[PDB]
Amino acid sequence: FVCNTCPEKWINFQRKCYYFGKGTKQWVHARYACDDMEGQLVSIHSPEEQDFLTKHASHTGSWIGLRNLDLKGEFIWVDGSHVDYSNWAPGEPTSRSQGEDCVMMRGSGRWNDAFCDRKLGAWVCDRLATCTPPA
Repeated sequence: FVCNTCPEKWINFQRKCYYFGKGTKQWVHARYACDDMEGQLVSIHSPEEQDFLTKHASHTGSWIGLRNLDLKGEFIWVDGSHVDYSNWAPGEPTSRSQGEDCVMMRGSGRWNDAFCDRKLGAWVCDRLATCTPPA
């Protein structure tokens, strides 16, 4: 059993599928775009997953599945997972909004807090990879 099979217009990495979305859309507005295309906004859990994303990343920044609910201070991924791997930029995560503050990836791959209503050029979708029959 291996997971290399990817859907149309999606790139494989380990056991995940990544869609490098393009188009002027705000955070929650790109979050729902992932859903319709049978996935979710990218959950970054390893330095390897990050460097792959840094490789295919956009020059003008990309949206990622990280959102704040300060009422805790901390951040949560869209898949319900907490923050393991952290690629914060200098000063980050200092909420550039109090509470609800979404996270975006730069060209450098470095995360920074951004206003929930920022109209960004790109976003990164992700789903698990479709499995392989036995050898």
